[PDB]
Amino acid sequence: GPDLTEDWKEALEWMRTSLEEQNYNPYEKPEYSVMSWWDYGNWILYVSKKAVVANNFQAGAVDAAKFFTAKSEDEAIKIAKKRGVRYVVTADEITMKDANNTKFPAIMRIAGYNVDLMTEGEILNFFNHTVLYRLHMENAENLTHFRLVKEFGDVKIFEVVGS
Repeated sequence: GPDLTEDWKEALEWMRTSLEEQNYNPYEKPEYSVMSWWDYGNWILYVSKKAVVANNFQAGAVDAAKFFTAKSEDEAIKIAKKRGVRYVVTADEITMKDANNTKFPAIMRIAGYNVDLMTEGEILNFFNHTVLYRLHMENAENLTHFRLVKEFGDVKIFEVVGS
């Protein structure tokens, strides 16, 4: 897809710098450190044994979709804990800010929802009850396992509490 925006590149650089300081055995290392909604074209530039992003594109997409569409924080944190993710990143693009410019329907599809059988109103209502809503729309104020730690434009970086 299209090249990542400057805010995204900056956010990714801030996280890489924060992760570069880590020292581990290579086996205690998390499956991957950053959970975000990737476009294959962008993801291919970051995948490596550094384990910043998911080794397998599809698995990473399903992980992120299940996480973002979760209705309970307990389900979301379970996914993040399993992969050992330290950062979760959101942006206006994956939310329902603009029904005509959103990747949320795609996220819903990957998560297994038949979004195409839903009205715009139903998709918005669904979105408002997700963990993604509580992250991006409320800056994790009502989430106990996630803390907003950095922002670059509308790209928000959340740190998993207890990772």
